[PDB]
Amino acid sequence: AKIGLFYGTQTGVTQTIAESIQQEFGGESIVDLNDIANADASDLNAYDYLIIGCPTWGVGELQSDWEGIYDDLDSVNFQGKKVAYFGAGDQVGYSDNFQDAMGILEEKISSLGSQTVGYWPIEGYDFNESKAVRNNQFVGLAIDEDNQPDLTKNRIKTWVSQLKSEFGL
Ligand SMILES: Cc1cc2nc3c(=O)[nH]c(=O)nc-3n(C[C@H](O)[C@H](O)[C@H](O)COP(=O)(O)O)c2cc1C
Repeated sequence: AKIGLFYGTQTGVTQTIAESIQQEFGGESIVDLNDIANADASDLNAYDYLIIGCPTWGVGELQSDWEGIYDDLDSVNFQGKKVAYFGAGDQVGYSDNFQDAMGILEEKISSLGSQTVGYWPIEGYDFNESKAVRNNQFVGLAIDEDNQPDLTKNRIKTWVSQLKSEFGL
């Protein structure tokens, strides 16, 4: 596929979201699903369009598989690549660290020469702080199954539609 989606998950939510995103894009012929846990950093080189999925754990911390591969990221060719992000978080229980993981990954990967695409509005959420917010918008799709599970489907639908234009589909 032209789009490589790499996700990490602890309790499975981010994987379900990744599968739904793949489905919304048109399936396996359009998006390849890859669990970062089973990947080498070089695996990301095979795609020119990437989607990075990661839930926030601990207190504003990276999901462990992403945490473990983080230091290998700078060896990857992200030069000029369009990268989109999504994450699972809990805005009620972690209002000061909502979606921090996605923010941490985007800060790192964008500093490696990539172009972030897929910005998302913060208005549909209620939180205090997030490392995933740059000038009043999320750097990617924020999903919250803990507090807003009923909004997930339409958010993915809307975001993928937005991404298609931003990627070139
Ligand atoms: C112990 C614990 C810590 C968490 N820490 C955060 C956090 O700092 N920020 C946040 O947005 N969500 C936080 N969450 C919420 C998770 O990101 C959320 O439950 C998500 O659905 C987990 O996704 P996963 O199943 O892909 O691992 C935490 C949840 C638990 C149970």
